[PDB]
Amino acid sequence: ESILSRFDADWTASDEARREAKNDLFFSRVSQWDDWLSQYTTLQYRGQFDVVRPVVRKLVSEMRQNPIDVLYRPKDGARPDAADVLMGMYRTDMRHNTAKIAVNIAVREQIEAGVGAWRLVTDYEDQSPTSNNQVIRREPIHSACSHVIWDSNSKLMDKSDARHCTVIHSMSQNGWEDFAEKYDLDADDIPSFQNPNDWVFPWLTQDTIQIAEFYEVVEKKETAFIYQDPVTGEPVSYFKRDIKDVIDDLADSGFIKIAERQIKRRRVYKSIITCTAVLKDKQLIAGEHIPIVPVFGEWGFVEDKEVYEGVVRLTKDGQRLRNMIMSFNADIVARTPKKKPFFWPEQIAGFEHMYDGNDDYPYYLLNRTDENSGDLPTQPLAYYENPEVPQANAYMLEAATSAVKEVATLGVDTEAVNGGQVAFDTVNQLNMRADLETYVFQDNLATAMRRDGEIYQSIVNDIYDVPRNVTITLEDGSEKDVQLMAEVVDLATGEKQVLNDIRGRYECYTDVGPSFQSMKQQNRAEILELLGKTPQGTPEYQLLLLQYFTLLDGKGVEMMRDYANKQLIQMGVKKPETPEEQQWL
Amino acid sequence: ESILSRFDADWTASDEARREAKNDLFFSRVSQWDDWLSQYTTLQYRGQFDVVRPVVRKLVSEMRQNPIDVLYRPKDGARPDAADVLMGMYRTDMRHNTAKIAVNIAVREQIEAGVGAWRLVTDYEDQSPTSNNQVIRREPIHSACSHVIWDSNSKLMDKSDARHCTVIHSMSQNGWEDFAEKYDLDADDIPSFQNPNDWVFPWLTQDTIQIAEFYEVVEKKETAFIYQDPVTGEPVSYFKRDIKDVIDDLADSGFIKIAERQIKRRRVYKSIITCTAVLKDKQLIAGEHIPIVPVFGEWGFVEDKEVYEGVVRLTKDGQRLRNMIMSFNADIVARTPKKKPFFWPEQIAGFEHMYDGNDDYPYYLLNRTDENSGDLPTQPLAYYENPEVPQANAYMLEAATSAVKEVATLGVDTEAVNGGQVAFDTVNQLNMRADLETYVFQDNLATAMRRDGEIYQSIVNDIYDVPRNVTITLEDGSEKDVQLMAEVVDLATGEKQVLNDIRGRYECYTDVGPSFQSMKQQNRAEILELLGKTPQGTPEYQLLLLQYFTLLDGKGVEMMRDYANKQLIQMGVKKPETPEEQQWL
Repeated sequence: ESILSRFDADWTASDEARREAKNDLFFSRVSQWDDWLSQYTTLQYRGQFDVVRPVVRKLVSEMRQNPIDVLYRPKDGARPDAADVLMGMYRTDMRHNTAKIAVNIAVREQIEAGVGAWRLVTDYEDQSPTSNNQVIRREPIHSACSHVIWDSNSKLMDKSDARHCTVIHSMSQNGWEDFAEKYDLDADDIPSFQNPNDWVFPWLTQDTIQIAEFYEVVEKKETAFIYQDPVTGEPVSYFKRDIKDVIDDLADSGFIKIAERQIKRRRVYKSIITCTAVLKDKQLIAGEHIPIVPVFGEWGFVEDKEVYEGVVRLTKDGQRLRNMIMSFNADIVARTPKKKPFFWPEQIAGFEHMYDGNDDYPYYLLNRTDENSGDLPTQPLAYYENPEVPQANAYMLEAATSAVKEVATLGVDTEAVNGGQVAFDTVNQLNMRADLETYVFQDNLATAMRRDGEIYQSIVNDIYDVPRNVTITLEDGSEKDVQLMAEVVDLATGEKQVLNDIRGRYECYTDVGPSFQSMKQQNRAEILELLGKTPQGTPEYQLLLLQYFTLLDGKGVEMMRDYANKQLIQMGVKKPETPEEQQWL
Repeated sequence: ESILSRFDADWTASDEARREAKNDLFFSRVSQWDDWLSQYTTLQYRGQFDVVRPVVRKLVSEMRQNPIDVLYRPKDGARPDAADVLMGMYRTDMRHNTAKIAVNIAVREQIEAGVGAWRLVTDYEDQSPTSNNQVIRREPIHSACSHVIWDSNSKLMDKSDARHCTVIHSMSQNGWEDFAEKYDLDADDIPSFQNPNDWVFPWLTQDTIQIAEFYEVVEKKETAFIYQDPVTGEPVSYFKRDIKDVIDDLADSGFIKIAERQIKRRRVYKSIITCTAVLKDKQLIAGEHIPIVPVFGEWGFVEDKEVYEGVVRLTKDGQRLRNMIMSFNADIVARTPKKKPFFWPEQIAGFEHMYDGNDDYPYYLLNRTDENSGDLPTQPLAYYENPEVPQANAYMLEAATSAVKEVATLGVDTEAVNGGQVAFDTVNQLNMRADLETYVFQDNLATAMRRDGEIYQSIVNDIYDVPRNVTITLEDGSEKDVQLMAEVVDLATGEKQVLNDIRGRYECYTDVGPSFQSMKQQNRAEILELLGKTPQGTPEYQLLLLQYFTLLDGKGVEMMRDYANKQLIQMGVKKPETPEEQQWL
């Protein structure tokens, strides 16, 4: 069934769906509103309970340190001379960026429930083409992952992995009426599902017009240097091994290629997991590049239904001990006192004057000639009831509240001293490394100064073979001024998309780890905490006046370059960026 | 049972593991969700009661204190100038933080679950089979949990024994195919292992077809070069060692070989464990090569079934009576019979509209008489509504709260030094010491800078044989372009793979160590407490400029990268290279 496949492949947990996420879904429920499900006659005035919130309100507020500022530390093994563009990465493309808060939108729902990922609009945009200018983006939305069921891998993904599998949302709107610029043929497809509801409740939208987007699903690509069985053409290979150690060169006894193998494999059938209809051909961006990534979740499991591990569910029924004040004064208070002083109001039923409190004072109802017993009293004194034995209820609430002040203890310090980093920071630190992509493996976009010259001038290079003599002008500069004398040699460096095998392009990436950043991030921050760091003395009178800035270099900070231009050469300077001048007089 | 052989080792107890399996899943389940164990008479609303959590917050604590970075200082066996050649390995080493974070749940395995599983790449280099020269680091995996039990030895983790005993992957679905890299066709192996048949029959999930990966039985290997002169002349040597002094000179007796042994592996054609099928052959080179090394916990051994690190405290009675203080507390609230004063409050016969939620007030008809009797007054209200009050339980849970204060005492610490050190430290760091792994080399064939001049066996030593005069370099020159003009230079020693018998010709082994190594501590103390170690002086005007600099490469230090080694004038010796820079200084 290769053609109709990928239906029911989600079959893992759905047989018990009568129960399903009922136990696991309450994080979006218990967050507010109401408690009872099982029992009967939980009624009257309810919905005040809540009050569990603040425990996690400390866990949301760490966002201040979430940035962890670090920018593209180069290496010395790549070419730093190509760094001219690097200094503008955060600048010349995306500069004012709101999405830094969009990380946090995921940060809360994280501890609230699983954290997903959502749709993208291509960052390759607009008009008036320009220089290199690449950085990618993703903006997390709120939830709509609720009944989404995934079985694929769901641990951690650094590299290629599964491409893209399943995206489903129930009763969103978004890009529906925005179809204008994509395809626009019919779009009446709209699969049928059982929409989440329990019993009668029809409050939601019963319109469907659903949308789902898939690419390539749970299969990968492998090549790995194929050489095989050299007789009679070898139909249907369907084989490979690795085992690198054996051979030297088999050319006389075997295969020769002198190239890489060929392309346009009809790509393995997929069908978008549907039994009805489809078209779905050649939706493709550049190469196989697809810069959209799903986000993980923190769930342990043994049985095929992954059970949460959570905080607020600890004390749920444990602190129903609070509702026992609600089970008395709000419920069984119906025992209401109805206090009657009973001694000599004859029979209790008089005219309405009694409880209306009119200005006529005398309350006398009483006259006595009573039943015949004689020489004996009767004592009504006790009357009705009381509040309930106020002892045994004391420690219950105290234990609940104690377990609550436990969750306020996390990485507790006096202050500072290698501060409060915790598990949730280590796991939540970078979606920048889920956004790690800047052509990091898939290389496409490049500077190409003016369209990289489009490599049409090569032949001209050979005009200079003229036999006569080799020499050039007199002393180097005279009128110099504008840049001139471009001759050099055959092609200097490479401009392409990833250039496949040869890697000189991998350098600048994140230092994540301790807060230490290699060059002088804290340089003058020494003074805020304690004192007594930076040495000083005469031999440092060279660069301590200059290079002691923590501010990097601005255009008014260019004074860094005034004293090192010329005179101090005998000490070696740094020989800074500026190519042209190297002279003063 | 035909030639089943070693299988009796790994079958062990598939069924009768009831006792040691049941608790084995117990300590994991009793944390988060429910405990239903032994006693009879279950009741209604249950499963929300945990109170095993706080101590685990005691257990996570400070665990991350152990980066212990180390750089550049192994045991020096050769010239340090390799900084420009091989050390690019170490210079791309820094790329990897990556899946370290994944240990968050992997170290959570220490207190409950079994052997922490760590499996690195299946074969050589995986993707990008080109110049790479990179390092060893880790990407943990989830599953060894419920059914894993190892019964053979149960002593030492470094395993001076057969190395890895057993590999078990079970109760997973997505984990069918890690094997798609090579042949990939379905429905071959289908091994059948024990199943979680628990007690009740239905088992809504039928999943079967467990898989396990494994190789050798009674593996016998070493190099085996020996001396013998029994002059009994038989094959199948059956003597493995030199019992007396031999190697020195046997010449007069005989035994002139100048060769090692030529080994095609003998072993046995039944490899590892066979129920029905068989797997693979034609692989090995040169022994060792098990780069996947799962991470282990701490176990001392007493007798037979061993209890490793105890989890938490007293839990069994204290917390199950926290659940048995729930025996009757709110359960007697339903046993409150709207306790009514008696002697004609009794309303049974009447108009019930008093109970409608609005009051509508008193019951006015009371009158009495009997035959000739005599009677006495009664006390209507007096009874026992007073319960059994947790007077004792208050200081039972508060004194037990002082016990939880006692488990809050670990590794007494204030600030700065004097941390929380315990044995768990040294066991996990013990797991990280054996993790050197591939830092140096992994022995198959060439990973090499330059080997004897491009595989050519002839001319690299042939340059100095030119007739007439062979003289040192002379005669002026202006611009030398690339240096290393060759006259008397030659090659010697050896360039090959595996190094044969000799080890220890190279610099690198594990350089990590105690709490104090880091980047540079030795010259940096200071910010810990109370400033500097060094005075100032007139002859001292050199003054530590070779020392006080702190960390690796930094932007402020650029004077050191070159000119601080360039200036020594009258002496002129700093870690000398001097191919180029200075002439007449």
